[PDB]
Amino acid sequence: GSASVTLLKNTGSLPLKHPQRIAVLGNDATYNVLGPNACGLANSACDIDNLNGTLTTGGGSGSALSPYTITPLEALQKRAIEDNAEIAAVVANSNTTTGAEDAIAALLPDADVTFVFLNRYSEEGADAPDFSLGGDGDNLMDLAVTYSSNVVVVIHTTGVVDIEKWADNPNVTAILVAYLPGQEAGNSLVPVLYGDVAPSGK
Amino acid sequence: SNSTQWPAPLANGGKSWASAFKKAKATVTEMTVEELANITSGVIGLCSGVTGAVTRLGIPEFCLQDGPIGPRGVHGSSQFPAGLTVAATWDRTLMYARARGMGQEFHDQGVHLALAPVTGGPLGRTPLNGRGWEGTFADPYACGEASYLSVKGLTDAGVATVSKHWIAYEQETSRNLYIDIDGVSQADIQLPISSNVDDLTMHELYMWSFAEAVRAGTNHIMCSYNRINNTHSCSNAKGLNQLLKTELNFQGGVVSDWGGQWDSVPAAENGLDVAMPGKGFLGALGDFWGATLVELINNGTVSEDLVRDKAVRILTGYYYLGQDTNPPPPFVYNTIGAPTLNATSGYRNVRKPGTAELIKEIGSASVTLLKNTGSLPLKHPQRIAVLGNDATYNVLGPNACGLANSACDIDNLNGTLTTGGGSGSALSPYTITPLEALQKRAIEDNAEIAAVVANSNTTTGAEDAIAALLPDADVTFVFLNRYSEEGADAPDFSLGGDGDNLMDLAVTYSSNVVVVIHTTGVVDIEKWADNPNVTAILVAYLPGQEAGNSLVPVLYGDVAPSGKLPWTWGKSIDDYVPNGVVYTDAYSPQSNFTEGVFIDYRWFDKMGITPRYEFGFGLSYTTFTYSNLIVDHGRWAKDYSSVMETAEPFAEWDGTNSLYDVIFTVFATITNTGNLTGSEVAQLYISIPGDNQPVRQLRGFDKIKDLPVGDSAVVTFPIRRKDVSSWSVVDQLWYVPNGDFLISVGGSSRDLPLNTTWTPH
Ligand SMILES: *[C@@H]1O[C@H](CO)[C@@H](O[C@@H]2O[C@H](CO)[C@@H](O[C@@H]3O[C@H](CO[C@H]4O[C@H](CO)[C@@H](O)[C@H](O[C@H]5O[C@H](CO)[C@@H](O)[C@H](O)[C@@H]5O)[C@@H]4O)[C@@H](O)[C@H](O[C@H]4O[C@H](CO)[C@@H](O)[C@H](O)[C@@H]4O[C@H]4O[C@H](CO)[C@@H](O)[C@H](O)[C@@H]4O)[C@@H]3O)[C@H](O)[C@H]2NC(C)=O)[C@H](O)[C@H]1NC(C)=O
Ligand SMILES: *[C@@H]1O[C@H](CO)[C@@H](O[C@@H]2O[C@H](CO)[C@@H](O[C@H]3O[C@H](CO)[C@@H](O)[C@H](O[C@H]4O[C@H](CO)[C@@H](O)[C@H](O)[C@@H]4O[C@H]4O[C@H](CO)[C@@H](O)[C@H](O)[C@@H]4O[C@H]4O[C@H](CO)[C@@H](O)[C@H](O)[C@@H]4O)[C@@H]3O)[C@H](O)[C@H]2NC(C)=O)[C@H](O)[C@H]1NC(C)=O
Ligand SMILES: *[C@@H]1O[C@H](CO)[C@@H](O[C@@H]2O[C@H](CO)[C@@H](O[C@H]3O[C@H](CO)[C@@H](O)[C@H](O)[C@@H]3O)[C@H](O)[C@H]2NC(C)=O)[C@H](O)[C@H]1NC(C)=O
Ligand SMILES: *[C@@H]1O[C@H](CO)[C@@H](O[C@@H]2O[C@H](CO)[C@@H](O)[C@H](O)[C@H]2NC(C)=O)[C@H](O)[C@H]1NC(C)=O
Ligand SMILES: *[C@@H]1O[C@H](CO)[C@@H](O)[C@H](O)[C@H]1NC(C)=O
Ligand SMILES: *[C@@H]1O[C@H](CO)[C@@H](O)[C@H](O)[C@H]1NC(C)=O
Ligand SMILES: *[C@@H]1O[C@H](CO)[C@@H](O)[C@H](O)[C@H]1NC(C)=O
Ligand SMILES: *[C@@H]1O[C@H](CO)[C@@H](O)[C@H](O)[C@H]1NC(C)=O
Repeated sequence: GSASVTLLKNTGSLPLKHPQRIAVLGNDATYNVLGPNACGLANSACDIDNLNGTLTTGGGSGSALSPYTITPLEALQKRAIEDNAEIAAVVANSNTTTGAEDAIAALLPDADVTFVFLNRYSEEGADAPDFSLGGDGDNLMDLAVTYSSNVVVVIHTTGVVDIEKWADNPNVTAILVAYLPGQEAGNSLVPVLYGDVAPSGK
Repeated sequence: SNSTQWPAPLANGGKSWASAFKKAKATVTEMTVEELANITSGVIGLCSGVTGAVTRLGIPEFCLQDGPIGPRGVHGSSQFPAGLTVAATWDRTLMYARARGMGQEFHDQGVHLALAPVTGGPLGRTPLNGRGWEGTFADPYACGEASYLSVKGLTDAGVATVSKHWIAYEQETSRNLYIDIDGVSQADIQLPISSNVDDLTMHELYMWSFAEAVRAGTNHIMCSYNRINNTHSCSNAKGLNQLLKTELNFQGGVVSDWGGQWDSVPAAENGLDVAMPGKGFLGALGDFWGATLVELINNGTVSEDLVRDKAVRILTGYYYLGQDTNPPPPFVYNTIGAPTLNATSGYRNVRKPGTAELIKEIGSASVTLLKNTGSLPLKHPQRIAVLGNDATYNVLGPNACGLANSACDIDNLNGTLTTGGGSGSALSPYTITPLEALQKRAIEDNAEIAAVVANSNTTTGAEDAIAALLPDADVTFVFLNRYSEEGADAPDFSLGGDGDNLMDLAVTYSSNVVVVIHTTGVVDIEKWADNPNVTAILVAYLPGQEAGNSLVPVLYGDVAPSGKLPWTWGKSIDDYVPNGVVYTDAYSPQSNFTEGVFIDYRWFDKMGITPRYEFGFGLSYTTFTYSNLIVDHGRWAKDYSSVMETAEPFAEWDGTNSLYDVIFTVFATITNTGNLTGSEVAQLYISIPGDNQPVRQLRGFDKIKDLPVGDSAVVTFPIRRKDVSSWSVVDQLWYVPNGDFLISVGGSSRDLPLNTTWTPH
């Protein structure tokens, strides 16, 4: 994970120093709400709108079960606590959950950094129709750039996605792609974000 | 109502605030009328309330800030466990340290007056009370002890306390704070519930805790929203002028609850000293003093001296705590909220090293084991299932529900209930979720762990995920909660969100279900409490920010559970004091406290009703055997320790003595007779003789720490003169009655292996 996470954009926001107020966005930052193995033997049987959490692997016969997932939020919070900082995550569906937009609007302005975790599930037996982000990713980004000027994007994905609407936004200070990191998702990522190891994936 | 019958005595400064009073006189003596009205009424500011400055005389604005778990609406602080949770520790060291820590965060955030603690209002009379959780024990003695130490902690940090809510504030329904915006006035719709309380009940039940608060040196007291005998508490002359200011000899200021003042002139005469919020909250909650009191004084209705005594009471605390020569810093957060106040916020980090660890410790000292068939402590389980949104975060963030933890949608998944709703809440820098802490330990054991943390009823596939996960799990944890808030009482004991459904599913698919309850009060677990698939039940109350990491070490047996219930857990709401909350549309709603002193376990004991889990009940991973009860009448001692003195009359007074002298001490021995190290909260109950008297009253507790297997420890209970007395209605004084006092000692209110009789004069 640490050797592969790929830094695509950085205007000087990374590595992080010791930020004191940290905002997180996206269900990808936390657990599948039905459990890491809820989608079944092929990681492909959860409902179309289910919040699957961190995309640690793809769908179909080349997936596998997981004894746990070390979520980005957990790993970010651990480091926040070491710096005596505050951290808060909006991890619901930003379109369909009552109060989610307002919660994001109220959270992001005072944060020193805001992390948006995006994903794009794909699977055996079908091709992706386009490069569009999975779930509410488009809307998370739209909201993130509206309410914050230090947005750091992390993408867990099976392939290339469409970030054309935001990659040249002056409020997106950094972008990374972490691909499909397996069970150690958060703890492989956070040391790169905080500069313990320089990213080296390409 | 009658302030000729019940006149207002003048502040003199009492025992510890003599130099402070002297300074207060001097400064007040130089003030104009303009200036008396400025400090005696609230003004617009960033704090919950702000007094007007006396800026000619160098006297700044006092920040009055919520609440009883620490400064509310503030970033850069810690979320402490609620009062209910420290109560469950039965640990005086933790009660003090908790408040001392809140205290430093209050002072360092720039707060002069903390709107805290809750010191016996509500106490309380109903287990449905929305904000009962803000208090501590449902018992006058134990509430009294924790009240003393809470005020002491806050004052020792340099923050003045406003102990609340005086008095008989025992329901949120129809509390009816005064509002008067455009047309709609609360005066036109419904008066506040009237608590109608006899003289004995008021003395032996509700005043007890406030008497301890006064003795610890509360600088101020908040008068409550309810009426008493159909007169508002904030303008009750019997209440404020006589009972508090004469009999309790209270030398500090009475601060109105926000909308607790309804009159101008009765309030001024009958004991109120500060009008809040004043110009705050758009003047909407009444603005009955300010320029109106300026007019009332120099047209002859309200005495000038009377209003000078009010400002003296306010300023005493200022000088006593050294706020003149060691001022607190600027308060930098907008805690009111737009659109009511449009103002920006700065930032200040106030979290000290040690605070996080203390909060953790309070959680581990309070979590209360109610059922154990032998599944706990855990060994090294390899497949772990977790049920409940309470096991993880609020899906919108820890603070999503706003400045009072109460603005989230009715169906929002709020995560771990680490605190309650309302002005007693506080923001959180993070939450250490139960799931996070359980997973950390599972990973140490090379185990696997999966949580279903969605709403189990409304989320597609949630029920099927649960059914597929549970059968193969070695242990299944179910996390449940029940949010309640200020401004409404719970309708019943039912669990919040999907709690009932989670339990039905859990017992269907697993025969090793461990239940953990985060709650503001008693909940209904009757469907599942006797199901043998439920191998253990624990109540964790409201643990604050360190929820998960306080809990898991108990579950895994690094520390034995040690907390005990601070109220009674009855099988049904119908088993409690009747008319616990009165719902009516009648203009003048009435609550008659016809039960008298018999609330919580006193009611249960008198009516012969067995609770599921009694007052003072909690299991350990070991057992304690009691022996060798000793009453040492030679072990007496004069009351020197208190910060302030009351003037409570009593029969045995001779010039020398006090109602709070310790007149004997009782001792007992506990031996750890199980197979693991454990702490034990020993308890002492006394049956005071008399007519219509409680079967048992708590008069002592002592927590022995980490007693090894086979070892013994001596447990110690000082008994004050007041602890053995009754209030005489005829003679209007306390007295030690004649007859037989049974002194009972053991591990709970219904497990008392040791007893002896004491017969006085
Ligand atoms: C809300 O409402 C309630 C109900 O109205 C108020 O409760 C009342 O409170 C007052 C105190 O302000 C009590 O007054 C005292 O009453 C004494 C006599 O009591 C008997 O009176 C009637 C008989 O019809 C009954 O109400 C009482 O019955 C109740 O109590 C008994 C005993 O426990 C129970 O068994 C019953 O079931 C009832 O619950 C009594 O039978 C009276 O002696 C006393 O007078 C002394 O004190 C006053 C004030 O200091 C002096 O002015 C006066 O001169 C007397 O003092 C002299 O004598 C003594 C020695 O005897 C000396 O020590 C003194 O130096 C002095 O020389 C007083 O009038 C009233 O009884 C009580 N009622 C109830 C039902 O509780 C609440 O206060 C009120 N609360 C608020 C906040 O407003
Ligand atoms: C959490 O995780 C969940 C899983 O655990 C995620 O849910 C899954 O999400 C995926 C997409 O993200 C979803 O995919 C399928 O949805 C339906 C299901 O029935 C299908 O229609 C889709 O397949 C079609 O579309 C693809 C792109 O357009 C295409 O590559 C694919 O081959 C297929 O198209 C054929 O079918 C159409 C006929 O209706 C034709 O119009 C089309 O041209 C293609 O025709 C070919 O095949 C036909 C046979 O049917 C044949 O008639 C024709 O001749 C020709 O050969 C799509 O794969 C999963 O269903 C969904 N799983 C569940 C259980 O709902 C979830 O999204 C994730 N959450 C988040 C937030 O990301
Ligand atoms: C009656 O109460 C009023 C509100 O408390 C008070 O007005 C306030 O006076 C204080 C001075 O104590 C001012 O505070 C600040 O003033 C400047 C602002 O740049 C600072 O340099 C100072 O350090 C100080 O912090 C408030 O600005 C002022 N508030 C308002 C709304 O005017 C009255 O003066 C009081 N009146 C009397 C007669 O005592
Ligand atoms: C999560 O918290 C919210 C408040 O932040 C709860 O919503 C309130 O619930 C009470 C009943 O206890 C209602 O009378 C209020 O009107 C609700 N408030 C709002 C603004 O809707 C909510 O019930 C909690 N969620 C769960 C699952 O218990
Ligand atoms: C960048 O963020 C600020 C608020 O931080 C917002 O006002 C501005 O419109 C944003 N700009 C873009 C291009 O998203
Ligand atoms: C005194 O001033 C008050 C407040 O303005 C006013 O209501 C009252 O009528 C005045 N005169 C009296 C009571 O004689
Ligand atoms: C207890 O759990 C088992 C499955 O492990 C189930 O068959 C049984 O019906 C349950 N019993 C009760 C009384 O809930
Ligand atoms: C409350 O008190 C009096 C008895 O003194 C009684 O007349 C009144 O009706 C009572 N109210 C209710 C609702 O029972």
